[PDB]
Amino acid sequence: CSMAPTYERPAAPVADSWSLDWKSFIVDAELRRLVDMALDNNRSLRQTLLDIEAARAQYRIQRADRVPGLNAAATGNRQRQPADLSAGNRSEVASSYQVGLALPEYELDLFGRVKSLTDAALQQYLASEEAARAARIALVAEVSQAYLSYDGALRRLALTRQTLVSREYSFALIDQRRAAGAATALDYQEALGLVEQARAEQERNLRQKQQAFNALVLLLGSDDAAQAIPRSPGQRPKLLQDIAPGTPSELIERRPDILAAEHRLRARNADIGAARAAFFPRISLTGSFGTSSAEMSGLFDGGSRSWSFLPTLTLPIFDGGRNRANLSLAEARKDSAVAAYEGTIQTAFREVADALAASDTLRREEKALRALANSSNEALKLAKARYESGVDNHLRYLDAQRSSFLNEIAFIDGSTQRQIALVDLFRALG
Amino acid sequence: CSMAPTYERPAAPVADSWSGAIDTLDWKSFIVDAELRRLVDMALDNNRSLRQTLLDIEAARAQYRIQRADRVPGLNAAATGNRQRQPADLSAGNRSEVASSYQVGLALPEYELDLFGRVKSLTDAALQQYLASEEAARAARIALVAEVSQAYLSYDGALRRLALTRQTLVSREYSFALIDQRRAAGAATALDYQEALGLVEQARAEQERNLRQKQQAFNALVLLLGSDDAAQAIPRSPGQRPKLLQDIAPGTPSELIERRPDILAAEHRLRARNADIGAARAAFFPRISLTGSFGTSSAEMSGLFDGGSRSWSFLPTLTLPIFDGGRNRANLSLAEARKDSAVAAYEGTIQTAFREVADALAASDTLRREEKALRALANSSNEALKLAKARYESGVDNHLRYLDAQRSSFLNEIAFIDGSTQRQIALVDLFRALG
Amino acid sequence: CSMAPTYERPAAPVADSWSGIDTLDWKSFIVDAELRRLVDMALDNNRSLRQTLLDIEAARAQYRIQRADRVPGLNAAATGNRQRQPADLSAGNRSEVASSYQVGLALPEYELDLFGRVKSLTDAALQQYLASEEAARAARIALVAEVSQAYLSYDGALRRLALTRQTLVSREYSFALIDQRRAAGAATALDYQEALGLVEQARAEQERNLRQKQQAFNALVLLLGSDDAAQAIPRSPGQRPKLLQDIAPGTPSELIERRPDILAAEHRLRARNADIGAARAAFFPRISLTGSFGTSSAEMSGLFDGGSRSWSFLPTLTLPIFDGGRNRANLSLAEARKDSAVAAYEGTIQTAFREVADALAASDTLRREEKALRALANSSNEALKLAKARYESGVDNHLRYLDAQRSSFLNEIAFIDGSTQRQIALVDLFRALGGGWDEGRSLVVH
Repeated sequence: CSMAPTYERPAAPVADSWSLDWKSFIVDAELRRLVDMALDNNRSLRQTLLDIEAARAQYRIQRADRVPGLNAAATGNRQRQPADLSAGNRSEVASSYQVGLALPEYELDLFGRVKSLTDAALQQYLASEEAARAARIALVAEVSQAYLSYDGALRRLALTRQTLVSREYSFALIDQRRAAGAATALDYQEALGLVEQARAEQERNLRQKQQAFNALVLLLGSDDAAQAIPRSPGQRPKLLQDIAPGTPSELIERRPDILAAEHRLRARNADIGAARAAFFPRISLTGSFGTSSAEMSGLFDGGSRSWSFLPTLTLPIFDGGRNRANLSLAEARKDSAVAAYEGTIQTAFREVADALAASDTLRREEKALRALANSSNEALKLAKARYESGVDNHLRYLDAQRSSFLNEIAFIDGSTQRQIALVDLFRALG
Repeated sequence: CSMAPTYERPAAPVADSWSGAIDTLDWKSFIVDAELRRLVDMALDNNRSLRQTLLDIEAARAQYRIQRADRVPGLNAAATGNRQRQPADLSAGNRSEVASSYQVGLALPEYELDLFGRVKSLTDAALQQYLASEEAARAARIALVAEVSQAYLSYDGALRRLALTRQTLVSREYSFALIDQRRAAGAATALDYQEALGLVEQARAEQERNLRQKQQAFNALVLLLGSDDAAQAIPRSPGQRPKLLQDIAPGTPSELIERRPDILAAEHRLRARNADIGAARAAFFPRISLTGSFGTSSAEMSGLFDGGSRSWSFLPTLTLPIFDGGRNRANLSLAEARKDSAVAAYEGTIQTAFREVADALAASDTLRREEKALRALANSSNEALKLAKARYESGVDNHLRYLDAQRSSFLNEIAFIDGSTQRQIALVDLFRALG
Repeated sequence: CSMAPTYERPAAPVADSWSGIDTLDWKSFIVDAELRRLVDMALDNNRSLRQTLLDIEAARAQYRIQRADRVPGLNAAATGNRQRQPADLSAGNRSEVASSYQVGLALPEYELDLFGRVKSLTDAALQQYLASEEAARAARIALVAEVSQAYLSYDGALRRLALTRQTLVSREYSFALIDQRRAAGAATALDYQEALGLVEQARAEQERNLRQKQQAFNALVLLLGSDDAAQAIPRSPGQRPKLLQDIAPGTPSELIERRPDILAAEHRLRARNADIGAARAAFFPRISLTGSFGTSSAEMSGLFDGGSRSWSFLPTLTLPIFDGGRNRANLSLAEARKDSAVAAYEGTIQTAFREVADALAASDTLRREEKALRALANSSNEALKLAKARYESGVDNHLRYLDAQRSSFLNEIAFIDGSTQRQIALVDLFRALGGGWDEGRSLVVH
């Protein structure tokens, strides 16, 4: 028999609608190379891989209880008792030695208490493997995001460097106009403030670059992970621009997070089955089988055979209210596993909805960012010539140089924000 | 005879009052917005994080009942058989004897008589942990009331910014069409068209930003509500700005000590450790263990229920340790160290509550003044843009004044929404911090 | 005789250098006398530190508990047993009600660890408390750093406030000139609105700076964790730089030996190497012995009497031929757990490398960024004076003056932010490095 209830999956509390391989997804040959390195060597994932080895050993520990064992023991008992207590009526020293095999307390499994406990340890083992899958998904997504940011930094640094040489050469022209006398002093300072902006932004971009590089070196986790990353990155898109979201129902059966959570609920359901079997009578066997003697010299002799066999049944009648508390505790734990499962679904529903809302917005933004960057860069060139001729003051040209630079960086930003939100979608689906 | 120390509440390590510029009110009294109350009620009834915290109250009660069950004697029905081959030298018969012994009846598992208050201490400890969980749930409740209000205002802000960004986009494209017709004729220069073009392209990108924000804020607000019926519950119209009471009197910190759940839970977790000392104390003293059986027994099975076959056993056992390996002392050291850690915790949560209320107080009077400044700033920019258009229509001034005046009128109007939003979120933070 | 394998330090999983502290302690590192006083104050009365210190005294106790199991105990005891039995079961062949009593010293359940399982469990608990020490060293260094940062943020906010107020008063004077000119008809209504805008920007900025100051203050009060901490925080900026600007990082091989995080993990690893020795010891047989000494009698009166002296002595040996695969599974679990601790030890060093790396990169780039930001600041301030003269002549429209005022104020804030952020990066570097040699022995006070 087994008192564990029948497991029914709780109805997905999310709405029915929203408003596949990692190598297949990650097209870039080097990024995929990097993810393979990280997947092989990342130490946080390695801990989660050894978590499942522990969880397997716990099931193996519980499985051991279902089978009866066999132990070779030797037990001497020597004691001086009073005259008063013994049948002899004169105070005596009694000795008794035993050797041979013995059966440690073995539970007959009529109500499936141990069966149920062994089942729970399986479900947490399986929930550990689903957690290791979730971490694997999370690692690949984190390695990619860190490569996209590293790339995005290098695009900013390259832009800033071409912006710096432009403003440095453009400043040299304004300096010698004042040395002549033709240049305003305000114009000279406004051109200087431009050059320093570029130097300060280059420092910011060098920081972002190397902090992204270090984060990558960590996530790879090799001693040679600094060598493995290319200093000059391939500028082609690294991932599939479009992914179909699918039904939320498919997500529930697909995503490791969900599978880890349902398996926890199954373990908790098995736990109920153990609480129920405690109310029912426990039966157990103890056994000893070997050779008993009165002296050390009489144990390796003929006809010294001896055995003990002890079956015992026991049924709790009165507790302090313990078994019903154990039942109430296992049920509360189960109800939490259900709420956990429901909440884990609802979360995953929100994480993909966010990734879709982002991806829809970011495709539509990046077109506005490019066209503004082109509108700014042409307005820069018109305003350049308007100052350079001498029609308008330096301010318009100055303001256009700021706007050009801001808009061109803000594009590099929103392009990288589009590709990262794409991998966030691949993670959130699973 | 409970050996737990007499519990005195640790003195509060915070200021006797709050620095710079009624708190008996209900959260429904605090939240004037009837829509927001409906959303928060739905969150209260359906959220899963709160559900999980309420359910480990249920766990904590059961754990108390398992310790409370240890206090009272129990009774098992039992049936035990024993068979054994005893050899001649140990046996009374002087020949190899096989003896069986089947017995059946009621039995008493090892019962500890609580003279020294050991088990009562453990039971008081488990009770206190249950009362802590009760307060931990009252906290989780308040946390979620705040999180819903913060999420709903953040969402209300995101659509209110979207609403200005689209109206600005329309007037943006309309003013570009006028410069497009002027440039098509050949009067207006290539730059005045290009500057108006880029600026329309910029306002396109900002609308997308605000769209994503409201969608992400919608999603986060849906999860909080945690219901299948959630998307229907949320308004797409922005409610009237006074969604909560603007004026609250925080009172002293000493009033906060008795009100705020986090603290009261931490106090109960302290009381739990005072008890645990009483258990470690009592373990030094003797332990009186009682077992007993009662019913029938025999050598053969058929004569179990037989006349004059009554067989019982009554075993009291007393044990007191002279020496171990300093374990009982090591166990009292542990319990005293954990008591102290609970005092530090209790005090550490009060200090933390202090910071939180103090931040909320500072934020709320700075954002009041900042809001007035930002509203006045945006209005000067808005009228400065009116005057920059007059200068452009007259032709007396360049496009660049008219460009700066609409960038800065747009940024200042965005910043005012952010500033108005941030203030009322701080009133929620002040409600959250006071408990 | 402990059968656990010989402990060997895992080779460092990162390169031998950083692409381009022993002597330095926190009191040497922090130059400002006022900040030193703040750090001292938090170290005494910080409650999160206090908790991690009491976690050591708890871990010591649990080491003392496992030690206890290693030596034999002895205890006094009084055992009564009254029992009825029928004739068919009694050896006397009659309705017998026999009683017995015992009083005296009992030795319970002592285990001779010939194969050494209990010593290994004692080693595990020893290392756990040695990790608990290192853990609190980290938490203390982290406290130093956190108070330092919170003060540096506090300092910075007072500077932004000072500027904002200076800026603000200039804007109030400038506007009063234009309010008069627009009253006279000498300035345009658009110039008057722009000037009013400038005033409000700085007014709103004042309020932002005040919150920033007060929240950083409230954080400091918390970290100090004292009733009288608020009085101990300086109300005015520290005149000069408050830390040493140039810290030499040393190798990563040195960081392994110094940094608390790494050593905490190392002790935990060594604790799991012991738990393997305990699982290996489970395969060999368990020798348990029990004994008694005292007086026993049939009736309660006869207890303490001549010829009542009774003793008990029973040693058991227990070897399992079959388990259920449990002793194998325990060993597999002990190997798994040890392997996770080794990976944790590696991951800690790797994570320390990233934090150090990020911190030097931050320090060096912010050095140069600050110089550039200083150069940009006073460029925009000189151009402010020129644009002011150019506007006041009537030569230019207001926009050039207005834009210079905006740019100067925004660049001067940006310098304060950048400068304070460099100092916060110097603190982040100190933490990531993890202090000099054996920075703290506040931990071992018992």
